Amino acid sequence: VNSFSGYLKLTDNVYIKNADIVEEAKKVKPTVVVNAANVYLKHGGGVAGALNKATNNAMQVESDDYIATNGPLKVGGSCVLSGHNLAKHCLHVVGPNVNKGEDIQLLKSAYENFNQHEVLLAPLLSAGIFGADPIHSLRVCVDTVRTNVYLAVFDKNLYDKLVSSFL
Ligand SMILES: OC[C@H]1CCCCN1c1ncnc2[nH]ccc12
Repeated sequence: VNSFSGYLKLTDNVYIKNADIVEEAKKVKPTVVVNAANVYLKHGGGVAGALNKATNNAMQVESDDYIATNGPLKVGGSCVLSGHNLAKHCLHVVGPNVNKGEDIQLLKSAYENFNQHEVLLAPLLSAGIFGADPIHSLRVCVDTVRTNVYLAVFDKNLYDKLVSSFL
């Protein structure tokens, strides 16, 4: 039993909700919140920009030190950093950005990072400003993640479509 509330159960381990991931994290304080990161961990907009804003830019400061030490992530890769005031940890995961011409096949590799954590709060990878079809992203999530994932979809209209179209 966990403290996630109001989710629709899609499969044995994948749940979904129309919610602002920032407000969800602040309420639940999960062990792991997933960020929709880029390889440079520059958290300018979308999910990443909103989460970073909620940390008062502490996420960005920590991220800049991580990049200065380690260099950029790989598309499809991840790193674990602090969750600051939002969660114990933040798993920064890089899904492909279609608006950069990045291979959509790397979306499965991106979701594989979730399997290293027993329970996560997360957005749909490569959705929103990353330019991929959120319906496709949900399919890859369900077919790749085996651990318990609580998915937050900010747009109410998109949420209804993901549910109604969910096979
Ligand atoms: O709303 C649409 C979804 C899917 C794609 C990208 C942004 N989305 C988000 N989901 C959950 N929390 C969020 N906070 C800020 C953005 C956001």
